[PDB]
Amino acid sequence: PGRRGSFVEMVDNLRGKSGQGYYVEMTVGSPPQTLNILVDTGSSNFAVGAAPHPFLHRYYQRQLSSTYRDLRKGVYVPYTQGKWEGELGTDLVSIPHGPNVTVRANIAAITESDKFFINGSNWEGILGLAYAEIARPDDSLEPFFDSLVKQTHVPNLFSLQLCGAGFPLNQSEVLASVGGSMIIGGIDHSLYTGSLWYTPIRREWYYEVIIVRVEINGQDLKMDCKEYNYDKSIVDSGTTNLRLPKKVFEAAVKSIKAASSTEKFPDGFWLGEQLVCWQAGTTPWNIFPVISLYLMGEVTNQSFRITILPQQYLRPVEDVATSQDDCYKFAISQSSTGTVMGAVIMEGFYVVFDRARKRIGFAVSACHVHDEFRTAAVEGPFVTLDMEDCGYN
Ligand SMILES: CCCCNC(=O)[C@@H]1C[C@H]1[C@]12COC[C@H]1CSC(N)=N2
Repeated sequence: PGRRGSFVEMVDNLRGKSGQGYYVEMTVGSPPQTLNILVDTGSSNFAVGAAPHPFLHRYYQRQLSSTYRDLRKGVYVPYTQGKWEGELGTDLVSIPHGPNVTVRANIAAITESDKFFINGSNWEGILGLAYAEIARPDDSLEPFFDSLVKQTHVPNLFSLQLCGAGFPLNQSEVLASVGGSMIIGGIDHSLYTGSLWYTPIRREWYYEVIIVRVEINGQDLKMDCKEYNYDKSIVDSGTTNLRLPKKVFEAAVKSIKAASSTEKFPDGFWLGEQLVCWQAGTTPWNIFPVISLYLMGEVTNQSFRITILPQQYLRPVEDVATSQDDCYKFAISQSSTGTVMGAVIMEGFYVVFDRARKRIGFAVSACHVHDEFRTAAVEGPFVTLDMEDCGYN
């Protein structure tokens, strides 16, 4: 049967890019205040700018909302690279290009921040879509999606199609361009090709999954599979890169260098710091390998694989000079906090966060960037033993 798209109201409701994030329009308060909000599957707080900042064009004004409720509690949120503090409260929240519902949700009103708001990102707050376990200050602060499901008939599922352009966009071009879809409460069949394959959510905190095998151009990286999930593996729309645990990063980079060895790249490129450029149109995609991550399947002793191209893991960037060159950064980098399947990975795939069934679905995205010779893939099944042993305790 031909694929029908059943959620037209929500298709094309995202804007942005992998480097700065993908965001959805939301409203907060009465009367509604419109804000652009980062879609973040790697955290669990709804947190919005609530005071002037050089990089905010607008912010939540609690004093103008008749429905604002003060929870009389502060929150201090330090990250590795950035921090903010704010004040907890609740208010009525809607998503204009979303389900036609309004819910009362927790909001962290951000009053001070450092290196959080990004100059030119276009978003004024973040929607943490992960579970209560990792909410701040503690798990009693109900996340947005939990509130939405509890207060409405919206099914306990959302799905994300993040659409990378495959070339740079400036702030203006991001504003004018569609960057993908967040389908709240369903799966839109127009957004993917081939089959959806599902991996279990190992535990409801992050969206944690288990990787059971890694290949570079079909060659097994051949590490003990626990290494791939040390100390966890998560799916995170709020991280740019594919991040890999240090030892896995070292082994993968060695293999990717060997596969691409017909051209020598400087250390700064492999470290994700320095851009590389080619004359317009001549990017040598074919010298770079595909990367396959095998995920635990839902059936005992079965796995499936997702395969990405260099069109996913090479992130388009503007030249530091003035040129018509096509330039990129290497968007795989090291982690000391486990594997992070970030935006550049998610751009390959339609990703179904099936909370109801405690599983994450992957299918090839209808908007993934590719060439005439190769496409991203989602394929299975494979016979794979002892997959639970790949999980780190
Ligand atoms: C692709 C977007 C790039 C910029 N990302 C952010 O600003 C993320 C909103 C933060 C946080 C909020 O908790 C930690 C912090 C870093 S990792 C994460 N998933 N979320």
